Amino acid sequence: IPRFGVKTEQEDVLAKELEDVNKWGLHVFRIAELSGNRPLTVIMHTIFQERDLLKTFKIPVDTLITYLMTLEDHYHADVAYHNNIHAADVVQSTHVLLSTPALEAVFTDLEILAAIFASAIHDVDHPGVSNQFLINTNSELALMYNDSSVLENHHLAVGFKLLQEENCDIFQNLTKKQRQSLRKMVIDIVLATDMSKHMNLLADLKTMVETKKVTSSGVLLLDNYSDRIQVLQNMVHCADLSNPTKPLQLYRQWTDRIMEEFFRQGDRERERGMEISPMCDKHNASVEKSQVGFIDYIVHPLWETWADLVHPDAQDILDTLEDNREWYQSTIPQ
Ligand SMILES: COc1ccc(C2(c3ccc(OC)cc3)c3cc(O)ccc3-c3ccc(C=O)c(C#Cc4ccc(O)cc4)c32)cc1
Ligand SMILES: [Mg+2]
Ligand SMILES: [Zn+2]
Repeated sequence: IPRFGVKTEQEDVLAKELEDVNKWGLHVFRIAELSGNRPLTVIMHTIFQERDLLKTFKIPVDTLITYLMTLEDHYHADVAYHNNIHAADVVQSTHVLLSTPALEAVFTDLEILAAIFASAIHDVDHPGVSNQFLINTNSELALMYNDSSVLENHHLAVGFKLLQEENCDIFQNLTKKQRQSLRKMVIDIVLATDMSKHMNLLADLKTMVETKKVTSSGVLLLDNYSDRIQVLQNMVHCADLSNPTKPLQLYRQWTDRIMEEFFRQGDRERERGMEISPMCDKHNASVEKSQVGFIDYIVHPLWETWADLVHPDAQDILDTLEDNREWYQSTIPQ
């Protein structure tokens, strides 16, 4: 892209938008257009520089870029929601959640690295259909993974596998112990993004909130791996379920996209003679009521608990969610 050092018309604008990377409600769709459909690459790269991770872990810049481009390529450009823009968004959302005052200096550089990396790979090579669809159609993926966290195991396998491609091992200068530790954390995190685990994960988070302990500066105290990994699992899970907490213009576009992917699964189901899964029937749809339902029973309970953990750091995020819930409610057709 560059031309004799000084920046292009677009590059300048992209660079301007990337100044918002520490903010909730980054214009992630603008960044995707401006970057030539490379939101994951430029946002990861920007975040790594901001956190000084290339120096801390001796990551060569060219290896980082080469890996990010290869990883981004393996998200499907023809899947409406579970694509590279989603991955970029979850990465950036996790990045902001990591900077919350209630967790200052709680996580090591390595844990910070695991959470961002996990976020980047968390839906890679998603085919645009659910675990239950993959199980019900007796797919190769479901067969490989024995019906258990089918997609999530696959996102991990592809994520780690791509590190072994030419000039792609972004972790080449980590010690053996660091590589082990990072690999384990990443697996624990991504496996917890499986939506069938939400209830168990939320219930454990609640327990932690009720028995919450903080240090002599309001900062959250975490004694052991169990508690540390649990917070990172919920953090990334929250980032994954962050669309309803973003400014409405971002939220609506996320909803438009997920409904398209869902409807596309339902058509495929209908062509095979199967029952149409919840949310996937374009002839029996209720988009607004469904978003209200998803917020009340799933997203709000999660983010409310997260907000308690980090109180009051996440109040604005919770207020936007509530406002967006009010708005969708108000639209429900009579
Ligand atoms: C095609 O695959 C799908 C589609 C939808 C869902 C749902 C859902 C409900 C609860 C969940 O637990 C936290 C997760 C998903 C679901 C199940 C159900 O029995 C009734 C309503 C909804 C419902 C309503 C709105 C929504 C979203 O607005 C969802 C969902 C979802 C979803 C799935 C995967 C992702 O990576 C991100 C988001 C779901 C699940 C799988
Ligand atoms: Mg997923
Ligand atoms: Zn996701």
